[PDB]
Amino acid sequence: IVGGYTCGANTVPYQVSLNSGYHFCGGSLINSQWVVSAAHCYKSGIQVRLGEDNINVVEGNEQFISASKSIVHPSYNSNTLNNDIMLIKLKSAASLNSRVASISLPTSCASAGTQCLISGWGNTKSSGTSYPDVLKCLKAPILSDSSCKSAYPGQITSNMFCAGYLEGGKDSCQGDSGGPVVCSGKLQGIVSWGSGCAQKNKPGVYTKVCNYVSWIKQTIASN
Ligand SMILES: N=C(N)NCCCC(=O)O
Ligand SMILES: [Ca+2]
Repeated sequence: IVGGYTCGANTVPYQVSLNSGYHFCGGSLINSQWVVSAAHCYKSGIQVRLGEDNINVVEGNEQFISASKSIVHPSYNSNTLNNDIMLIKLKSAASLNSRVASISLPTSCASAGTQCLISGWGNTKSSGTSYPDVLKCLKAPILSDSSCKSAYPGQITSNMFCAGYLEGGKDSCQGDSGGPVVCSGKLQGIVSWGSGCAQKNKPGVYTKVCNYVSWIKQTIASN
């Protein structure tokens, strides 16, 4: 997260870190045994780390649970990043509490102008490189589909939206991949792609989660 702020320990209780020896992606806890992330975060040997603030220090609220299975969206295209969404099932149910909690799926899509909370452990620099240990947060509005399409000609599908600031300075970044965009208590987005971070006229692009709720629910019901 570039140009954001320190969230505060466990203030984003649905935020997960996906770990394969090291943090490599974010994710969102959606019930006691399932996490939503980006398909571009797919790999084998994932351990889901819940209740994290400082990802390099055991602080006392963590739950580490290995993934039993991952399900990349059936129509995920890694070249275009269309349908950039994946479900991860935990080997055991997380113990839900005030600091480890699921985030509600939307029943309605969000409109341009609505304010959202974007979070992660990604790069905090737009030019250089610095990775934070504690969770970073950014409040950002959803941008109009027309401004999103104008920013990235030929690249924005109906399964994507832009959020952030066309003036630059404030954005998600490398390592925030797969993490949440939460608006009015609903998971509306997944950190998907961009062109660098926090650059003028190049806001972050996010998977449009409301398009996938039916798939998420039916997948959970049979797995
Ligand atoms: N680039 C932005 N704005 N956000 C992060 C997307 C994932 C990435 O670039 O590695
Ligand atoms: Ca920790």
